[PDB]
Amino acid sequence: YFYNGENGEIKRITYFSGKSTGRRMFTDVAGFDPDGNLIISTDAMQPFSSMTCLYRVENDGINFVPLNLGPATHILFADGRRVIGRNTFELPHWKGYRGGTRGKIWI
Amino acid sequence: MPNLLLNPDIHGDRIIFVCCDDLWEHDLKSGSTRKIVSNLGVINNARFFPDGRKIAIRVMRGSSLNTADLYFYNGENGEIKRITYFSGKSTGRRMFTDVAGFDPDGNLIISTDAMQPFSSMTCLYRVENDGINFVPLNLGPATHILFADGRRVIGRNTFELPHWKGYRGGTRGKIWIEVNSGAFKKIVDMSTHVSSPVIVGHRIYFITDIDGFGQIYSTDLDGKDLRKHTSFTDYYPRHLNTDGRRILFSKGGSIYIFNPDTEKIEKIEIGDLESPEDRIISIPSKFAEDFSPLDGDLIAFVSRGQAFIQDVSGTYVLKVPEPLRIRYVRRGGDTKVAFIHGTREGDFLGIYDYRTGKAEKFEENLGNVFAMGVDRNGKFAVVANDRFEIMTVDLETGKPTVIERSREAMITDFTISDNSRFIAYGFPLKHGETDGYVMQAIHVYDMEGRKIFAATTENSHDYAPAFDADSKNLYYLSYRSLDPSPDRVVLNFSFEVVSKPFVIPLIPGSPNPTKLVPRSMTSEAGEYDLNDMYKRSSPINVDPGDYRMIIPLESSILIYSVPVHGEFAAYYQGAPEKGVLLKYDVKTRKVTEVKNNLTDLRLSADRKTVMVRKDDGKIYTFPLEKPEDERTVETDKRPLVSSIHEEFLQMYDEAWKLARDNYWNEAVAKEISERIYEKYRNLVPLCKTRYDLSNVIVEMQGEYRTSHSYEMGGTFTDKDPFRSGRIACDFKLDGDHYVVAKAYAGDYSNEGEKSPIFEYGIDPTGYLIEDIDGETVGAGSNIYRVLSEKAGTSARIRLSGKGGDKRDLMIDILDDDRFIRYRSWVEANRRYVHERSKGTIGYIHIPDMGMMGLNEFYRLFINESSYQGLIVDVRFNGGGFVSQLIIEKLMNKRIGYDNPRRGTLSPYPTNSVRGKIIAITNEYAGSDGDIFSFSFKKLGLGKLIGTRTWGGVVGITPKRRLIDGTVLTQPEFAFWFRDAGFGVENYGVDPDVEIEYAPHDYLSGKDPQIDYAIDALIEELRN
Ligand SMILES: N=C(N)NCCC[C@H](NC(=O)C(=O)[C@@H](CC1CCCCC1)NC(=O)OCc1ccccc1)C(=O)N[C@@H](CCC(=O)O)C(=O)N[C@@H](CC1CCCCC1)C(=O)O
Repeated sequence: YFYNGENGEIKRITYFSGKSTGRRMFTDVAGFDPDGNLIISTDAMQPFSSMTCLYRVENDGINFVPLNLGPATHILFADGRRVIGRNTFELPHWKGYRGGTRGKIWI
Repeated sequence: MPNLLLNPDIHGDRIIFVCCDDLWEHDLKSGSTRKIVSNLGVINNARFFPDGRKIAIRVMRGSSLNTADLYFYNGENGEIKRITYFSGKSTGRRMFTDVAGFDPDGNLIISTDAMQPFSSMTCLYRVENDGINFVPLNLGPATHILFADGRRVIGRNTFELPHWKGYRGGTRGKIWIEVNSGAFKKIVDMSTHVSSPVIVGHRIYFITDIDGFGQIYSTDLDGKDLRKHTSFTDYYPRHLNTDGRRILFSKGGSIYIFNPDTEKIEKIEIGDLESPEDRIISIPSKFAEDFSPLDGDLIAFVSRGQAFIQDVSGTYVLKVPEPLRIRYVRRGGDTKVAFIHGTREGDFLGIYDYRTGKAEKFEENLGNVFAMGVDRNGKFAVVANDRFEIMTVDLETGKPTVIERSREAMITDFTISDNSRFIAYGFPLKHGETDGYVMQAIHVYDMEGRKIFAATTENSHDYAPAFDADSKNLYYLSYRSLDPSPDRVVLNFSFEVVSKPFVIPLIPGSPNPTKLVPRSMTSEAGEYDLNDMYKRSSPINVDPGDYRMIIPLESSILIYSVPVHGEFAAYYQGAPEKGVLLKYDVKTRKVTEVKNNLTDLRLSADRKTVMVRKDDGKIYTFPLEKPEDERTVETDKRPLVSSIHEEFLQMYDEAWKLARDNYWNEAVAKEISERIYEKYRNLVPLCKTRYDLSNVIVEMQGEYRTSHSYEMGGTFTDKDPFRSGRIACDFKLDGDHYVVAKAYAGDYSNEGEKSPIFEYGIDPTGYLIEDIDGETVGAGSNIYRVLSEKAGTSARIRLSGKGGDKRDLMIDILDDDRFIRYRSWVEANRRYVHERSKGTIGYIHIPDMGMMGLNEFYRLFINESSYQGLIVDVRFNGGGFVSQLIIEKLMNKRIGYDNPRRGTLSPYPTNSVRGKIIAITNEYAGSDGDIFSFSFKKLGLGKLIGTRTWGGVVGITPKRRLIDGTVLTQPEFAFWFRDAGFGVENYGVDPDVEIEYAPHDYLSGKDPQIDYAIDALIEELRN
């Protein structure tokens, strides 16, 4: 949903009904592109839940443009460069995790 | 766009108010606004405590905001807590169970009728321990309570009356004040209504429209030195509140401040606060109506102004492509359907084809349609409007053609012959202009020749016409088989089962088919002839009863019957009428039951499909041939989609249109309507919630400055109604245990008239309540909340009486105990009157002029009518329409007696009062209550004692709802009294002898009105 502190307006942007659990709260905000557009991360239109692919939100949810960057949890922009966070969500249920799904950052 | 702000309160620089049904706070200093409490339901009042820390809040729950209770908010820790579990009943104009004020110690004083017999009895109570105990102030009904110099100021009926601007009736706001350190004096009693009183310094500020518009006034603690402080013209100011320095209020959706010292008023700048999602989802069934069977086993229906074509399953659903307000939908072809589209200008006929998609929409205005049918051949349609016209609209061209016009009521009961040549319908008529009854005669219009024929005579009520497949006979029903049924309580008789079916052969010489006249012994083959057909009428050998529909078939007749029943639930609770589908075999002449538990029925075109509604509220469909195979119609599979603002604009325009089209005085309407439309329409867009819209609509209704402009029903919240656990007892917190202060009971042998505890053979009075359902209640556990949590079930209650009297019972925890309190009160007054009059005066009380009034009146009349004197108490009488029936009995003069060889005298008439009668009435008796009071005087049945009555006598009979189900009312029936005209409206009735009931009279515990009545009668009984 979008909240506008200017007029107190609230509005639903996605109707993907993304599936989520305690440790995989998927379908969330990924980051914002240089133009100030919201980039979300969801697996709603994917075969596997782990495939939380990146999309650019347009017209308050009218259309979604895929960034085709693969599964990602965070997306940041530095000097026109794309920073990508893979599986970079919190893992409170497993402190000291050192397995293969551990968070990693590409650039 | 901004919001609609309202009902504010102030405390220094902080200002709390309502927006989108939630509670907000604004800081005058910083200029910041924030929501401090939400999701509690609909909040309409918030009051700052003295320390400005806590806040008493009133919230409404239940779909139509029929329930209310109070909550405490603590801005210190953000704590929220429910204080009352009274589940006070409330309506739009009587939002009772609210904050009354604060005593000098800083304690909250509330006003509620929760533990009273009448809703108007909003008595004052001091809240203790967050709702653990409630101490009565015994000051009588009050809306506001203020304290000045140790003196008590009392506001009676001082709540806002937006729905009735310029009100000058007997229930108008008035202010009393204490003077003799215990006595009260009325100090503010203007000709018009006074509301929202407050005190700043040593002056009382309030609102009134004595000058034609709402303004803020003030006077001293003596109701003297009247001053006018404002000169508004845009909207009426409301909800005055203060902190001792400045006055706060709202108007036209904005919040203002008034500084008494400066006499300057300023608007607070708050700006946009909240704008929720506009596109909303609804449950089709909740607002569904006009369910109808189509071809190919399909279903059509209307809901929230939308229309749909679906399969019974509700799996394949099509929405008709048409803007808001589709009043009706009717089968018009294999894949075509006709509909009535409503707009601000009126109603229009439209056609749609759910196969091709085409959907033309005619322009010919039909007026306000209330009935619509289409011929079986799909060429024309028949329509009825509020102009009392019946017409045929060409389904091709669109041109309407009026057939006939009634001058009494609408022609909504009609049918078209299968060969599309005849149109039969009930035609309301009257022999005389000032006739008391409206007759109805069936008429038959012939498309060829274009002439109207009379199917029946005009001496009773003929209805439910129906043609047979071959179009050779016209069957119908009528209430002509007169036979009285005896009344089991009162000497009386009425026509209960006088409905019987009849038939008329369209070909002279042809006999009544149900008669089974051998074909070989008759010579039909004649030709159509509708002349003098009412002479060929013939009854069908079916026992009388109460039939609503007759369906002729090949070798049987289907008849919809309604068994005789009481009207109480239907008149108040609105419960639907239970019917059953009967079958009459023409051959065997035997009758059987095809289906029961019906509350509505519709038949398809081909007479093969049946669609009904049962008492469980669900819609069903079964083939007429095999009624054993019925299916349930589902419509909640696909959500209902709409836009709040578009619906709101739609709803406003209709409320406004109804108010104008139904106002009793046509002349005034044209001016009033056109003058208020724009002003209030500009506030609609500020409305984000249902309640918001309500605030705007009611204010525009008040513009008609008349009574009976109400708003009932509709969906304001998805919150469940507040619950309250009752066992007909009054609790008093004494020490650390709750004690039973009072145990209510009226007639022990009657039903539902006593605390459920009595069934165990003990009077709970004086007893201590240890625990309920194993849980301890007392200084720590709120008994009310506990009870509330058991409402509707039986719980174990440990009791303790004098000595070691220990009880352990499974008491029924009632959801409500008002009636019990009421009957207890009546029986109490009855005893009092008997005792004080030394057994020479009777007592009766009429709670209203509806079904309950009838019950209560005869309940006592049969035992109190034969005393030397009689007191007919009509205080708090909410009206209805049976006053005339009551006056009729009281009118009877005893002129003889019957002497039996063995037994006692029998008076003639039986329903005759034996001696002198005196009537008691107050400012809470209105409508038929006003009528009764005025009539009692005029006819000189006795003296009228009390206080001027309500003053609203313009009847209402709603016939249209809002897409959200709201039921608006419009004063459509102006009551004209001989030698007084409409004078009673906006004034009420003056009693021969006025007897106030001051706050000190309640403190003393004396009923000055009933006492005067007794004494007065005793004096008249000396002759
Ligand atoms: N059919 C029903 N199920 N309900 C209808 C009852 C409505 C009612 N009014 C009254 O008794 C009036 O006296 C009347 C009186 C007149 C005047 C002229 C012509 C005809 C009748 N009657 C009336 O409105 O109804 C019927 C009628 C209409 C057209 C033609 C013939 C009969 C009335 O509501 N009264 C106020 C009276 C207040 C007062 O006494 O000061 C009231 O607010 N009563 C309740 C709340 C309500 C509101 C609506 C319905 C039920 C209860 C209260 O808070 O005390």
